[PDB]
Amino acid sequence: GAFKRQVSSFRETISKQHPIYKPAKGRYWLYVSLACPWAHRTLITRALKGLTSVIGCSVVHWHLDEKGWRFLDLEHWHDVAGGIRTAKSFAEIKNDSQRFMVDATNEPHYGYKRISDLYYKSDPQYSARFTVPVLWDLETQTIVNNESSEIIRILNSSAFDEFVDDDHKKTDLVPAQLKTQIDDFNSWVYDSINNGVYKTGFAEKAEVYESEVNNVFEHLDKVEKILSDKYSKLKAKYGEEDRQKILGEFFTVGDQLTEADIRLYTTVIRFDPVYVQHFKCNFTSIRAGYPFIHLWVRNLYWNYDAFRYTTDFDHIKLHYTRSHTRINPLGITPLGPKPDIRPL
Amino acid sequence: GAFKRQVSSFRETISKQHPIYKPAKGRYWLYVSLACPWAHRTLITRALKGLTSVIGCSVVHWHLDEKGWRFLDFLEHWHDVAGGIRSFAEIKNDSQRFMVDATNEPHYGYKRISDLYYKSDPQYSARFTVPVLWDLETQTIVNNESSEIIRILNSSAFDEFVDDDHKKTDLVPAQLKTQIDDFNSWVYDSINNGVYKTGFAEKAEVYESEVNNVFEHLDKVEKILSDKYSKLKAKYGEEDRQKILGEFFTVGDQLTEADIRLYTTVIRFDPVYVQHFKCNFTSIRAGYPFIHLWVRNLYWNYDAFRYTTDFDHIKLHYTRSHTRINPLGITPLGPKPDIRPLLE
Repeated sequence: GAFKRQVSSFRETISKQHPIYKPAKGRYWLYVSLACPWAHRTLITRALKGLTSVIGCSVVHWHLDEKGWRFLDLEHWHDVAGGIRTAKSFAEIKNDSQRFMVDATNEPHYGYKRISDLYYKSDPQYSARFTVPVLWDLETQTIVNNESSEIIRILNSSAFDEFVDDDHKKTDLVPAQLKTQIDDFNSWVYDSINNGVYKTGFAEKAEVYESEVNNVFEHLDKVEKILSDKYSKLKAKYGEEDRQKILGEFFTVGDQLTEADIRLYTTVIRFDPVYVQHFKCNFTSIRAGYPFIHLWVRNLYWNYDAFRYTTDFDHIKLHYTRSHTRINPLGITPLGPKPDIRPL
Repeated sequence: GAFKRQVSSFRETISKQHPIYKPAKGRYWLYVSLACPWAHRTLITRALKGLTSVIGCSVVHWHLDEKGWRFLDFLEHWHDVAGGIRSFAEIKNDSQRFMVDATNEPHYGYKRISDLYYKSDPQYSARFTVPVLWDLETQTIVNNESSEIIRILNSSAFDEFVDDDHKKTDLVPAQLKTQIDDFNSWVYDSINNGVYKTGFAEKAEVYESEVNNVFEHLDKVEKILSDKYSKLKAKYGEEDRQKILGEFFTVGDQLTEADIRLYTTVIRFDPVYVQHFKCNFTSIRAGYPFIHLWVRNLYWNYDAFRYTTDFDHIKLHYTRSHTRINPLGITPLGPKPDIRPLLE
């Protein structure tokens, strides 16, 4: 009765040496959902690496029906969130809602209504799931890569350095000095937290649900310990009153913002708004039960534009509650918790 | 898509002057579910008024199927505060653990509470609800309205059969009667039944109206208790926690029926109503400090409350019986713990 995530099929890279996919401005596109934590990784990374004008973005609807992610039928393409803005209750919003630049964008290059149209163009024999994110090549009309862990490495690589400014080129979310630390952390966070919440919420037998939920909270406890130890050291170094200096080095790995933080964030920012109620990951919440994770996630959300302005809590809450009929059969979106993220 | 609770049909009383239903030991029986907050009112009141050996009790299974509450196929059990009732994945909906999932119906061997209803009135055609206050002599339902059963138990009706300490206990003192009734009225509509109008709503517009109403009224209760705590802190000093708590109640300065009626909802709120009925702006433990102190004082410090509160029956009943809310019948393991200790 367990959930098994399928392996992603499109696994190519972009580099000056690549025979097909070489770096250029105006060539590649990023198709995402704002509700998906995997695709969220790519949006955050695109922003932190200064690539919003280099790689355009479009956004599928938050409602996921049986035919897969769908679209509605320049300032937006090159925006951190593809131009989506949260509207100024959920009950009046139906699953077929058509608020252009609120629920979704269009697909601007071909007018496709379905993300499956891109998959079939790339591989007419494709037979797997039509997932987001998709890194798309406009020249060959193919999917370069649809594995979020690899897309973020492509984005952080030197590939696009000619087309970005001096400050962003220098940002390195996977420094060699921390690479074993990042890769370790990522491995167990993936299995027990990023994917752990899905193995918990999609379980169809309680035995699997219980095993997986225990494993989620056991690993949140590990993260919380790492952060608690780091906070102790920073408080000794700077004094607890100098909160600003403390937060400037308050990260999961090392003393700087890395990929490990990005990958954790996309799960943690969804945890209280969705995963507690909807995936039954409910021993406690981040805000009530995990002070150091809670501080860490609020620092990233409130103080980093790449996190705040790619985080759409309406897409998050509506996607899960409205799409997963075997969890929420009537599609009624809970109004709580309030607020979606507490202030810092 | 709104939930309209039926009016209870059996509304008679027991008294010395009554032509039919006079008080006696060994004559009346109380049939309950430990999951039901309405029936829970009657168990608490039965204990507080010292009536456990006067009025026997039997307990239906926590699983509620389409044919209604059911029994499984002893002196100490019948006269116990909870009828003798002593991970969830291993417990199936057809679980048959005698004295754990349910008791038997010991007078007639009925397998269904509907059997008692049809015995009393062969033309009955509403829902077969708990609690039931049953007369063994006429084989009828005296009263199936929890708000009236607790008045019967509190009345002078059974005073000849209890000790003097219990006889003097009065859960509806005259000086507080009107305030008890007025508090009870809005707590009923907005909290006791408010959580059910919220969780059983099948249209989002009704869900949202009712959930906002629940939290608006919990705010009202919290204000009452905060003001009362402030007065007690002045009367006694914050250090005298035992003297403060000895007067820390919803109406006046003593335990009343108003506390009992609020408690059966509040004790279920974090274990069930937050996740399952989507009453989730916040939780009691995180969001309502004065309600949280009040309910922990009742649970831990009054045996009539603690030893009638069965969190397995509570969690299993709701999550395993409400298929249109929880289609796969998977009981969340959290929140942990069911009720927090009263840490000073």
